[PDB]
Amino acid sequence: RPRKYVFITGGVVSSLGKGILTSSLGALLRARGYRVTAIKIDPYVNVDAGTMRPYEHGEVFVTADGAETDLDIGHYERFLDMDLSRGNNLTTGQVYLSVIQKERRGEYLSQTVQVIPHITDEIKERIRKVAEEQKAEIVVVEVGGTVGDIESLPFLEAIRQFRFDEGEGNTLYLHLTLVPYLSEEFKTKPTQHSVATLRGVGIQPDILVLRSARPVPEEVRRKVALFTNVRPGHVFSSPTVEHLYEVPLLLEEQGLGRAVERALGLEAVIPNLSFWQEAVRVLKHPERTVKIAIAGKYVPDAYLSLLEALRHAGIKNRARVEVKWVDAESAADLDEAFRDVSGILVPGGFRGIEGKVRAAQYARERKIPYLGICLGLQIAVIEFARNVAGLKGANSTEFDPHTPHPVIDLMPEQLEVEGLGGTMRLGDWPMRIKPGTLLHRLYGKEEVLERHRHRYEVNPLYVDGLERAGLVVSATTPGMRGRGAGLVEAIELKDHPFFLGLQSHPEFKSRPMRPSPPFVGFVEAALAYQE
Amino acid sequence: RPRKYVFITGGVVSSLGKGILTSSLGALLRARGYRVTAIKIDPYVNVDAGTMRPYEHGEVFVTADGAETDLDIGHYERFLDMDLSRGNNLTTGQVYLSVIQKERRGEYLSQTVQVIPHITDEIKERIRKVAEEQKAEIVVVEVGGTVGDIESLPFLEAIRQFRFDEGEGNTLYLHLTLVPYLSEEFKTKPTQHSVATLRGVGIQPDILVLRSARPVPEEVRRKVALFTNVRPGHVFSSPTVEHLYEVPLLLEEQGLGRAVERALGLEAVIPNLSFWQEAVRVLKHPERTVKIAIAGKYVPDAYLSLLEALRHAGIKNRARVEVKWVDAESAADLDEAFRDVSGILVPGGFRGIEGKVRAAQYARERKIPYLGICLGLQIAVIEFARNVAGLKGANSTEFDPHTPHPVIDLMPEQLEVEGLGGTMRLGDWPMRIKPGTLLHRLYGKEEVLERHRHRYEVNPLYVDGLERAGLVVSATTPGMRGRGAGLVEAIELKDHPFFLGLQSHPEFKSRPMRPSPPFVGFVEAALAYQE
Amino acid sequence: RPRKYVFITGGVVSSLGKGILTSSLGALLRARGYRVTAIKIDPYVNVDAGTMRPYEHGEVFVTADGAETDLDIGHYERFLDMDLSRGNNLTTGQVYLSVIQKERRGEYLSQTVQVIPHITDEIKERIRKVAEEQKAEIVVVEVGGTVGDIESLPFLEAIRQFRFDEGEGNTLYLHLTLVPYLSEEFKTKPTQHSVATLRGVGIQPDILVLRSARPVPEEVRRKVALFTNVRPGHVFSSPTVEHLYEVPLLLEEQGLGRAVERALGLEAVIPNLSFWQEAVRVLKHPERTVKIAIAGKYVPDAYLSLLEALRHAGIKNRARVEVKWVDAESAADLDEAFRDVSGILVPGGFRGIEGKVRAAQYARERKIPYLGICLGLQIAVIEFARNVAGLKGANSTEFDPHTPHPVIDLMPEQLEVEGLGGTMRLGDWPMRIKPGTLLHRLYGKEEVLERHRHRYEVNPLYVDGLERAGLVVSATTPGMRGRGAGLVEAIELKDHPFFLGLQSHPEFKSRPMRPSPPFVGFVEAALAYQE
Repeated sequence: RPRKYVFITGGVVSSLGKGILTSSLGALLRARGYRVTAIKIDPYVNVDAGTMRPYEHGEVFVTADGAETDLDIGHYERFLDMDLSRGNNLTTGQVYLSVIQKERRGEYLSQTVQVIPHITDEIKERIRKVAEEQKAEIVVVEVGGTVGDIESLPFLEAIRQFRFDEGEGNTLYLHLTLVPYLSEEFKTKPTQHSVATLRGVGIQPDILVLRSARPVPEEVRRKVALFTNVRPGHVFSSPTVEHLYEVPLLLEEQGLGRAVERALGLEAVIPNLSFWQEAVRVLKHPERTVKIAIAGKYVPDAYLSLLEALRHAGIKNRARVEVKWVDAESAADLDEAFRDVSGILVPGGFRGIEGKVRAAQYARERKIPYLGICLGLQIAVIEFARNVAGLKGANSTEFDPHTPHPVIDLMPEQLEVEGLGGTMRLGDWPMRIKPGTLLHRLYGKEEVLERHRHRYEVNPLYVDGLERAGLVVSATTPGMRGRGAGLVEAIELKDHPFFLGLQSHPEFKSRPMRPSPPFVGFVEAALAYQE
Repeated sequence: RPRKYVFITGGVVSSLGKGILTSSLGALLRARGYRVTAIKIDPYVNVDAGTMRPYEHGEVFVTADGAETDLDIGHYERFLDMDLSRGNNLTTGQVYLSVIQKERRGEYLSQTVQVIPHITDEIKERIRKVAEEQKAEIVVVEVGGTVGDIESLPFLEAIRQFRFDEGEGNTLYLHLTLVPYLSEEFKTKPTQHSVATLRGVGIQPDILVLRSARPVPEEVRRKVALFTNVRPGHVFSSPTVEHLYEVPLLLEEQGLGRAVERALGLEAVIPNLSFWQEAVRVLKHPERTVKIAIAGKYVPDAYLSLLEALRHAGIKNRARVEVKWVDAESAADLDEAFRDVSGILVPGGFRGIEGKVRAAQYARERKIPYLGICLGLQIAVIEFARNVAGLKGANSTEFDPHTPHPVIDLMPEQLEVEGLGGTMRLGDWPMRIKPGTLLHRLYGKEEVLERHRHRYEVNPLYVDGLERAGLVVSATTPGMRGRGAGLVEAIELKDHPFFLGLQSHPEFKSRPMRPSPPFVGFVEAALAYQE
Repeated sequence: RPRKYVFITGGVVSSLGKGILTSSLGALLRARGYRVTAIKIDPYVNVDAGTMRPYEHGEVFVTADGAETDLDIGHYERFLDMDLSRGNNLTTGQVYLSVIQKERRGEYLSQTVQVIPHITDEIKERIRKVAEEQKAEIVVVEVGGTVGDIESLPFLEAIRQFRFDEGEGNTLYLHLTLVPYLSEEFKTKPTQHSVATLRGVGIQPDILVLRSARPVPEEVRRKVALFTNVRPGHVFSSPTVEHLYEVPLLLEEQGLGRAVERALGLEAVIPNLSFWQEAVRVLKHPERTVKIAIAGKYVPDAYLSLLEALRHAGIKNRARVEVKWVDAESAADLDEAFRDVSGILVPGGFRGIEGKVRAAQYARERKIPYLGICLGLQIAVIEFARNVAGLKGANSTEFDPHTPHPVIDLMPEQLEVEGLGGTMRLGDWPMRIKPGTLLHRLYGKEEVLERHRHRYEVNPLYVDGLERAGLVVSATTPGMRGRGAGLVEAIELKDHPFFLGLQSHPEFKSRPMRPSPPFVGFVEAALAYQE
């Protein structure tokens, strides 16, 4: 059977929730039993999100294969419930670099190389290759940027060519626009202009989705349909909502799923959205409520996946997890700052370390549930080494390269591989959990995979000592490709309600349908502490 | 004083002679005493014309610095009478590669990199850097491609930004369009639409040039002026003409030069166009006429510079040089094929060698003026080695790598430099001419520079022998950067009216104001042979 | 000296307050001593607002010359403090009808007539003719509709042609756009696209005004400036405000006035905005506060000028006039409906009459200040005739054509003029006020002009009787062109704090700088009643 392509573009302005739209349509299609995948096109020149601030100006997601991508990929994995790869984040830098390298190597056999057809060919081929390896019957492609700008032009053209290449019934085009609401009057002029510009570059949308404060009434939607050339029944609303998980349920309700099936010539399949329905029920009507503090170094979307993991966890506990932001780098005031808190979470980063060290001490001495992710584990290791192992001024050579006790340092030279020096650990790394530990109790397995993004590890040489002082290493890595063999992956304390730290980013793999165990435990313990 | 920028764009269709327009405006400005330069923007992805067919689909020009550029650069050098560099041919591949390399190296300090402002900044900086090193007061920039297409978009935007960056009075914009002529009716609709699209991307042309079979009458030009927002006096004609050298004279006549001075706030300077006037006089009223044959391997624009050199030469001889194209690779029929010919020229290339070998033999035995360029010299060396030195099956290892006598082969290992193996000789190479020779008689100097583009040289080991058989080496190279020291640059025969060959491409440096000596001699000798 | 033209266009969406923008710029220019005028272009096909609902879907303003125009004209008169004519409201119907009539009469001398130049010529000529008769040095023209739509196209083209026709320095172009505000992020994409579309039709704005919830910061304004081709200092903000009168003060503050003077090559004049400053002071800090009820038949902008008159009045009384909307057509409940009210106003119309009759009775018997406009006077006449003159079932033949007492009926046949039958009275009509009356006390003159828009008059035959029953006719009309000679223009009662009715629409001539006397009295009396 023919593979189907659903393209999604945006108009008028950006920030209309096009990523959640892509994710929501992907979920609707999966709830129908199809094998699906999503590709995020980012018109920027960056080859990948590798040279960008990992938290600062938005979170940089990390795929199982170690790719550093745009945060939308995380939205896709969570809504489609699947592992994506670096091929799912296509950028201008990738496409142009890849094409330029080919002609310098003379691979274009002496022809003059141009945006069309060469850059556009490269783009389509990349879309098909990824869809091929992930064996998808339906692939949802989101074009980043805004129709009408210069950057997305090569991509709008590339996807326009799919209609002819794939044959009738195999491609569908959706365009998301902004419909400001004043009067109680909906202003449709901007979407009329956006669609007109779109047709100008050669694309006729099949389906329109109108972003606005509230749903666009039928009368208005019909008018938009007639002046855009789109069937009235193919114009939908995208109202602002309280919970993102409402989006798919809402879109299916209006008939977007039905419209897409038909437009693609697929026989109607009744979707099973029971999960989304229950998740939204739990979200609107929590059974309980507990607040936890995030002593973060970056107090938007810097912790997108993190906050998502907590939400997936609260649902699993039928509880609304309220988040308190504690600067941490801001001194002695830990009693008030953690008063109405029942759990303390220290997330990753790469400045305010000393402030976080204090947050861990307080949580360890006051018996407050503590979860440490990436840097969060290192901090707990650092403060433990100081205040329990008596290692004066213990630290990571990241913050203090001259510390007398580098309990945390770069990849030991003994476990390093040729040509990989100075490269952090990325993507899935195997983790061997220790039976009888808290970790083991949370996961329920001995071998699991968790994603990483860091270049500092617990110094092997200080392990024996820290363990004697009471620190527990509930997990390590048998290594990978002969690298980092034996490195500590998790730590915890026995005489404590809940004190756990992991070197990986478990938020990344967290899914609404499968909460990350470390977070499920954190929220659970937090509830216990609350009484 | 402020540097001035004159941008030139094209609309409706390509192939309107925009390159000659740029060149003609550059000449008009030079005839006024200004220090000028021209930059050719080629929207293609190729980093340079290096991986393209050197002759086949158009000639690839070579600058003094060894850059392989688009052929327009040659038009610029000839009309502006100056040496340009690789910085004068800007492409999409250069700009994107250069920007992509910078962000992978993290030089963009973690920001997200985009076409605007990063790709556009790169473009403007490249335009300014080149204009800086060549100390130009006025720089004419030609944007390749056609307004309305996707590829030139980053460049149209980059140059639009110059107006603000440079301040009032320092930038001017010209747009060339097609005005079809039916009825005796001139169709202005296409240029109305082109200009409207141009304004759409943010540029308002100051000057319009209308390409058409004949000049566009004042009535029509006025109408175009009013609907485009351009002053009536700033709309000019570009009629098809017999001789390209007529273009500048024609444009100055209508007042383009005057308009540009004013628009740039420069006090009127009366241009001295005496040279162009005389050259066109000689071209329209030749004193004599001689035909010569070009036994070329590529029998358009494959020999652009070559044909230009011959024209510059004919003018210096007050004679119209008619060119006969002899396939060469097509057997025994040399009497008819060279009947009404008074000179035989064998140009460069990298197939029909055996056919050319025959053309050289005939010209040597029949006392017919012979000029050999690049391969042309090697061929003459090959046929001489065979038929005069008795070297059976002598050849170049390029055509016969197994010949028993590689009289012509790759760069001898003794004269090669580390890391430069397999790289041909490019750009200016010093040539030491031998006194008393024909070469010496033509140039009138002992040391000159000529441009190269080839990876095969006369085998040093066969020189002594060939010289004893009567071959003369009237020039060699003291080398360059310790490479190719001693290589033969030219050959000739004593008992012959005119038999000369050079390893370089002397056409490249030929200028209308300064004909290349080797060609001046060729045409002169050709005339002698004619009687 | 040359006449100056300031054109104003709108983009992205309509409803951005472009009318108040035009009015506010007009006021800024008048505060500088210039003779100004404004022209409202309405792209609709209606020849004038004559066949449109006079109140229902927005108020239809009426000029001194009896023209029924769009409501913006009222905004212009109030802000520019001047009388405009029908030539100040230009529409598509006017322009096309006028051009079509000319070619049917063969006035185009057999040429083929087209939108360009014929329709466009007609448009420019109409703009100049009106500006001529009103001797304006600066004329502000507002183009209705939204750039990007089909209807305004002929007009955008017409005004583009002014630049060339008028010469340098005499025309200026402003474009108003929507800049949505999310994040605290201002979305500039829509205005970038709007301006780009504008340039596409051939116009380059000189000044930009950005409509948004709050003022657009300098950083954002600068970015918009660079991508639109507009000087940074020529990009302004138009934030939403509490009082419209704040707009001019705000725009002058940012420097719009300064920018316009300069752009038009006029030497800086310091504007006297003392009036606007004081009016806004009084509006933000009222001395007192009184609420009055409007028993209207149309309970938006249906009473634009009406509400404006009340505001001008409250300012003159240093009091905030709160308005209560009483349906009137909705029965016995007059005590609650008028509880917290200190004045009852019955406005014009042409259904719920019986409901209004009751409102007048209550206000007359309870000694509550009463002001009747147009129908409001007739109603007071009708209820007086019934409840005081004992004329059972008295009425207007408009509501009851079969009433036994048509105290109000159409223009008496005795006072009608040939060919004017069935045509209501429009524009200024002279009114002779009677000394010693309340009317006379309010105006302070014996002869004044007030605008009309109605076809029903008080029956002359019932006057004598009503006067004996206590009704006072404090004003009549000596007629006009021999029509309606002697008709009643106003009525009132002696034994009452304030009971006054006028047949004209005094709201229409009301100005912020000169409140309409009838309203000044109403608000004053209302305050008295309040104690």
